[PDB]
Amino acid sequence: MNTPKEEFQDWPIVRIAAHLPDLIVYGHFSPERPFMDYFDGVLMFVDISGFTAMTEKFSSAMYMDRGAEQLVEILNYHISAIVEKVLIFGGDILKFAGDALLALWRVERKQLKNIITVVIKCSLEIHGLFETRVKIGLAAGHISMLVFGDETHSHFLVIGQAVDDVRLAQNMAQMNDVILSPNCWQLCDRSMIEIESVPDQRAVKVNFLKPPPNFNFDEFFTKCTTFMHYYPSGEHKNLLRLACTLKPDPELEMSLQKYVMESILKQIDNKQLQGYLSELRPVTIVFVNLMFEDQDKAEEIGPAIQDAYMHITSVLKIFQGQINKVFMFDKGCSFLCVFGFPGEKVPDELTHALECAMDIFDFCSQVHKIQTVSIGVASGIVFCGIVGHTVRHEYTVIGQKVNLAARMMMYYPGIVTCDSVTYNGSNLPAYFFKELPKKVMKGVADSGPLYQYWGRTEK
Repeated sequence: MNTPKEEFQDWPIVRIAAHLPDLIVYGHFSPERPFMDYFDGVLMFVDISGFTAMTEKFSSAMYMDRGAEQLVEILNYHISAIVEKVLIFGGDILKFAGDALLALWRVERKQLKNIITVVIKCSLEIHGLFETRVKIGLAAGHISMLVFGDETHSHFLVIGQAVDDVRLAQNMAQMNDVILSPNCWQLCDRSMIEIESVPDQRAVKVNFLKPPPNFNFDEFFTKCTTFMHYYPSGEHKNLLRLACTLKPDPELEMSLQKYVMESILKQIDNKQLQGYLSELRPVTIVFVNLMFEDQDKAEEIGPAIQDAYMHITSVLKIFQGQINKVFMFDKGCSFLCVFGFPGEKVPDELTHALECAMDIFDFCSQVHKIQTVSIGVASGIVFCGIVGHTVRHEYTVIGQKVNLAARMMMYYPGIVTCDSVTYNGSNLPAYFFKELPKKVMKGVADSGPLYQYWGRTEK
């Protein structure tokens, strides 16, 4: 009696799970919104802006109309390597957002110390990939999770001091650096490492991982796997993710698909070509920032984000805008919204982005606990595609206009701002805008004139 090999692990549910972290895939939580949960862990933030900066290189005519294809190929080659390191070291890639990868090692509190060592080693091996670059911030401590959305769509955020800390840490780093948050440094095993102080900060820089003379990392890591719920093991020790082993389960797939864009699900269902979403396309970015007095307290900010989300989604529906990403910044929550800019009725479409931005601004400004709303609007060619590893990847939009809208919302807080392409293209009367002072914006290559969208009336 024969014993044929299994092969089939390519079900729709498995394909969907590539686009999500274990936090969600194995989360099994209520479908009430907002939903909040609380745990501890170690966070890694890998700035890959040095890679995403290649949108400019691949815009050249030299690439003969295959710039998007070449860009996705070379990005996925390098990012895949980073992903594999994270996954092999036991981490959960949470999101590809803000030209960074955010990863989590969720553990009980007593194990933070040893898991930090695992994460430092991982960080150093990541840098080791690109010798002949990236910046890494590490944090540890209390983490909160927020899931928000409606009956068809779901999003999540992780929130809290450790989340604030991990982006602050990475922001202090130079290329090739690993920076620890103050709490990470307080919680770590100091015998493992040599650090130096970072001027005007309580964060530290890892100079070396130099363990004690009898230390054996492989045996240490094996001990640490006791605390890693989903580390692939036994029969499945050859897999990068346990999620590769998911079987059909209609209830679970119904819940997981809500996190994934419909055009992605179309590809997953083999109803559109696998390369259709890798493209340089003209869009309008509407980047919405919501600031809160207490950005670490899920209990306060979670209802506000849910209420904002319900309104945002309703306004986007009217114009098939999409939410590409939601992620945290230092004082609040950012929504990266995307509109088609096909240019079949240029004044009409850019007018719509602007009107949607103002609607969102007006509504979110009256949501309890939202202290400041800021919206940046930029229009132009952007790279779109599914970026990451076969087993862990996400649809992403990258480019100078994404970065411009992001910076506008931070350097011109409390208002709706637009670039020159958007202003000019709208054909709206000029008195609906205000020409703004020029600001030198970190990371922005000469913005052109910027404008406030003042709106229809003098007021």
